[PDB]
Amino acid sequence: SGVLLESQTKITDGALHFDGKKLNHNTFENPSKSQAYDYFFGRNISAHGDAVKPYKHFVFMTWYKGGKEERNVMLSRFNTKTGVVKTIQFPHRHTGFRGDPLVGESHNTIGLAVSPLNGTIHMVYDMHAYVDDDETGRFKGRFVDDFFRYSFSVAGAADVPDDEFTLEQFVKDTSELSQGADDYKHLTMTGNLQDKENFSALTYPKFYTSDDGELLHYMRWGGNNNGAYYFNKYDAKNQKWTRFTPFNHKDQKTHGNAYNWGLYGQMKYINGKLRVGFQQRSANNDDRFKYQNGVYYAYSDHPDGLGNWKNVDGEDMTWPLVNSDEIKIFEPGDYIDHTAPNSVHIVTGFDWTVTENDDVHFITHVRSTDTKRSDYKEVSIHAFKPANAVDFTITTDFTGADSIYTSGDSIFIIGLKNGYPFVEKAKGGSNDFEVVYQQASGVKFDHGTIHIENGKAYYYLMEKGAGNALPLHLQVIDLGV
Ligand SMILES: [Ca+2]
Ligand SMILES: [Ca+2]
Repeated sequence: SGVLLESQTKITDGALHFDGKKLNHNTFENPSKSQAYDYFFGRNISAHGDAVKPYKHFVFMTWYKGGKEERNVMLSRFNTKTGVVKTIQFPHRHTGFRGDPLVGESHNTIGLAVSPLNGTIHMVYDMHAYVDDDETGRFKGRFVDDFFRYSFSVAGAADVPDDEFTLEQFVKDTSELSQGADDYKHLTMTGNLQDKENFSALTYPKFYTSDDGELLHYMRWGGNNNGAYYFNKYDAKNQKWTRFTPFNHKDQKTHGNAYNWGLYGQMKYINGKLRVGFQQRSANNDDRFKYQNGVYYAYSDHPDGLGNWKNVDGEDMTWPLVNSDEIKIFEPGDYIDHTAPNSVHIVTGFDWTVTENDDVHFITHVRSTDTKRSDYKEVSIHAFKPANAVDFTITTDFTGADSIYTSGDSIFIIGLKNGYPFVEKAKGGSNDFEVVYQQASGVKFDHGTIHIENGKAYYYLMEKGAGNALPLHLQVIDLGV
């Protein structure tokens, strides 16, 4: 298969991880003050999200400093030629669920990008739909002037010698809203506070690099059954970003739709175009879908995504989008025979990709909402349209996965099995997966996050262990393509 482990490097002994108990609506205001670190959603916050990016012979990695009492934003640069790892500790510390640092908040990843055009570094972090509000608000005024958190460096910072890779490469907030001399968090990416409302209430920072070396970024507004993707672009010449522009309208019921809907999926820049693939969550609570339904896909012929959107058949899409029917590919709910209200459960197991040969691939998963019914049904689905085919092949002869990747002529499933990375590989446009790599010895891992580039998988991993300060490792896996 050609798949092999090319390197494994320890990046730190102590990154943040939530080792306490899971809280809920009833218990989150009384978190543990002892050594263990309670959390509200999941345990993962380091080596999680868009936190690993190669750049020339470097790999940059973000993480939160471990120890429940530490939690600083960290940036590490790994020189793959010399083996040196140099780390910058930022003043901002994870602020936790709704701003209480005693409750870990796994949405609040540290997204990362490096511009190949001027060597600037960009980080957006510790965000979950925050806004300006006051003591009576959901956030109790804890994010005033600080609801969007962006740090960035001067030009060329990515390439400085190790001795010079320091917090001094990054630009302080010196605006009228600066919180002090250690404030490295900018409220907008445009450099203009007049835009701050355009940066309000966002979650999930994710960066891409265009084929021309331009950085793209998108985030999600809202969530649940009323959400939207917003994207913007980096102007390297002026060292600032554009305002966010929507893929779809929020509040769709006020823009001409029968219902509001949310989006569960990803925008991705693939094959030289901004594209999107998702399952919707309609606000309709009377149809058969308790949560998500459908598979949806579109791509833009505009270099920055500003219009000229099309569905998989090349038909023009209303933009910003209002009615998801325009770009629907198929209905995974059709693969289970329940029809009563809320009887069909679709949440986990969705992802999509497009290969360099233009094969289109979706994976998803569907089960009965009622796990106790005697006619319980559960299926994983692989839908793919080979490069030259007219229609999608849709099959349940598939074991399911949380992600799908592509490089060269192949698609990949990459994850952990019993704590060890594995790789499954298939030809693009096919369902012929085979396990081609499986680590079998060494320290085991709790979780990780993957970036594909250069025909390699950069697998940024947290080692298994007790406590809330655990080691991080970078594995570089050659995918044999
Ligand atoms: Ca600030
Ligand atoms: Ca529904």
